[PDB]
Amino acid sequence: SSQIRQNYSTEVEAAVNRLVNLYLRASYTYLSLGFYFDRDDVALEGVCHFFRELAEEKREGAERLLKMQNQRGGRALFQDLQKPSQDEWGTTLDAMKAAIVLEKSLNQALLDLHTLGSAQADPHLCDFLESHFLDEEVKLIKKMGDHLTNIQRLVGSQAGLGEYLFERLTLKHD
Amino acid sequence: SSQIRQNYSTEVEAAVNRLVNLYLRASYTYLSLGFYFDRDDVALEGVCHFFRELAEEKREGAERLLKMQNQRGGRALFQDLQKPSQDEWGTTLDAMKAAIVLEKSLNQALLDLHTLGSAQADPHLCDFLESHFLDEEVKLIKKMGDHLTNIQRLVGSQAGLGEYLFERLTLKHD
Amino acid sequence: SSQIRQNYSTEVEAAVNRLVNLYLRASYTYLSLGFYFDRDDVALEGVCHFFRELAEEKREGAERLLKMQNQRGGRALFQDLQKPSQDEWGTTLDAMKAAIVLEKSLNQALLDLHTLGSAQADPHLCDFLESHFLDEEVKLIKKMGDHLTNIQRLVGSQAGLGEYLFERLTLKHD
Amino acid sequence: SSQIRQNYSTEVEAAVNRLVNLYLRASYTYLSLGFYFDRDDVALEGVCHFFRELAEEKREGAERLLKMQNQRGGRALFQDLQKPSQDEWGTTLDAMKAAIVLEKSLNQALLDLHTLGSAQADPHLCDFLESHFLDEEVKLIKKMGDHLTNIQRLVGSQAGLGEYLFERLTLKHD
Ligand SMILES: [Cl-]
Ligand SMILES: [Cl-]
Ligand SMILES: [Cl-]
Ligand SMILES: [Cl-]
Ligand code: NA
Ligand code: NA
Ligand code: NA
Ligand code: NA
Repeated sequence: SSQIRQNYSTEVEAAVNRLVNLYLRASYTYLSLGFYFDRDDVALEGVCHFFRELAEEKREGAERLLKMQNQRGGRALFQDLQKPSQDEWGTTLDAMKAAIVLEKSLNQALLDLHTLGSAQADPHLCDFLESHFLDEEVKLIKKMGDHLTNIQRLVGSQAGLGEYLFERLTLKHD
Repeated sequence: SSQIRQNYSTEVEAAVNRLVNLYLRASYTYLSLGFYFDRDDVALEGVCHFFRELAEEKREGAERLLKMQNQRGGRALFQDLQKPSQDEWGTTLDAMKAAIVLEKSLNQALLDLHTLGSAQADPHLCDFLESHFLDEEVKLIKKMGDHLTNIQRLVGSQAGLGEYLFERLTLKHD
Repeated sequence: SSQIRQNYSTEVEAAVNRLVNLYLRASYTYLSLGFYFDRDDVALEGVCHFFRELAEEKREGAERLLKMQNQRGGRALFQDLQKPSQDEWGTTLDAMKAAIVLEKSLNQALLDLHTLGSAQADPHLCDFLESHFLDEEVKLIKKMGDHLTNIQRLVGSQAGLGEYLFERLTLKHD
Repeated sequence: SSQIRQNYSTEVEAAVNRLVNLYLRASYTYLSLGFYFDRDDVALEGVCHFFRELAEEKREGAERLLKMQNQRGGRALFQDLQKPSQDEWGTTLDAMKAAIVLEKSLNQALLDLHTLGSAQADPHLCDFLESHFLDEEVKLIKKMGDHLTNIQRLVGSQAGLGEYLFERLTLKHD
């Protein structure tokens, strides 16, 4: 059982398990986005790489949460991972909009857990989120917003040209 | 407008713009202090360098605030920068006293913004200040207090000798 | 007071202080331009970097003037720094037009100070401006004019595409 | 005679020869100052080195003038070098005062030659002085003024202590 647990509420323990589920769901969503942009009839390598890198990032955030759960003496509990919301993700613009929606949902879940931690007087939890999650999320949302603006600027009357150019000249590819 | 802004109050946005103004005013004050100590009739190179380095530090703090404003989806708004409070800054002791007064005013503005952020349940803001500003300010005020004590010890009956020695043996020069 | 001052008119001393104010105002204008292009709803990194680099250049020109003021035995006097003329800067084309207007105003202030120096038979002042300011300004205005022409060529019927391409393929970014 | 001389007035030629004499006189004055501070009953090594370095600098300025005279097709004419104004130079403060008097006299001779060159429409002469002499002189006078202020600050009630400290902690020695 637990010889180490101290100042770690059941409420936080459960909310940490839920947040793990959210991050793993987000990782799965990004795996799907990545492989969609690798289709031969989509073929935007930079976009594929962007989302594959995010899949890895979100899995790593879940892993950090799970490590912390054990450091505090809580017990990891895993639930089913729901499949992503779509099977096909449309244009790069559609995809980047869906991504920022997903990130704002994760960000709100971080803020909600921070609020709970604050209410439970759990400063280690609050510090953990501040130190490893909140700014990383703000930076990522800023990046996505920058991308959305550039994608939107490029639609013009020539959407295919713009989608190609964005992939070639903004996103990282081989 | 804003596709990214989340949990970022208008109150904090405005107070961040005011704090930018305060840091840029402080930078300007230190530019003036630096060039005063470079006058041929003042000629304390170490003192000049101390204050020139602080001008740069304060500008860099303003720049970090402005970067954060954009990361959060707020809008930078610039106001006039008032000129420094003095044209001539007296002795090294007078200057270092004015500097610690200025730093305590910046520190209180940091604390006030932290309080606002706390009241607005904005943990990213609170973390940002804690991580990049509050300890830097405490360390700087401690340094200035150490300097004031050594300057004061050196006045004795021989103020010019003491002011020379402090500049030569404590402050960094070529 | 002054044990060093020689052949340095009160008229030049005052005009040097005014020119410092102009360069610091220009630096502030460029800080504002830079952060505007870093907004998530503007998001032109190359444009942001261009103007941030100019902010630094103009501050450095002010610092050189202030160093010279002290070398000559004049007294630096600082005035309020008025806020930039706009809070939002429009398109890259609008911004680059505003920049060349600002540079031509600085250039005329340089020429005016040169004329004063000439009239005061102050060859050190005249040399100083020729050696550190006049050609730097001519080169910068030429660069801006080259940029304006390329920006203008790119508007065509597809303004967003052109603004993206200019930022990606002419301006320096990561 | 002269196959090369072009746009080089007899007035400038003669004034260049006079300026050579002035620089060589100044060099001789600094040789005397240097050896005075090397006396066993004066013994301020840093002060000795300061003035010995200036002797070399002034000789080098004379040599540059003589090189230029020949480049223009004028004829070097040498006159007697009057001995320095004093045999003993008093305190470091007395010496540094005499040095700034001497430098302001050289500086005025530079400005006077510039005026003549301007009146003779001799832009190569004017450029030569601006490029190799006027700023070097301004920088040197600023340095001397900085030194005088520090020396003066150190007199206090304890002149010998202050003169030692200045030599040890400001001036370059082994
Ligand atoms: Cl489902
Ligand atoms: Cl004011
Ligand atoms: Cl204004
Ligand atoms: Cl004689
Ligand atoms: Na909270
Ligand atoms: Na607080
Ligand atoms: Na002119
Ligand atoms: Na002249």
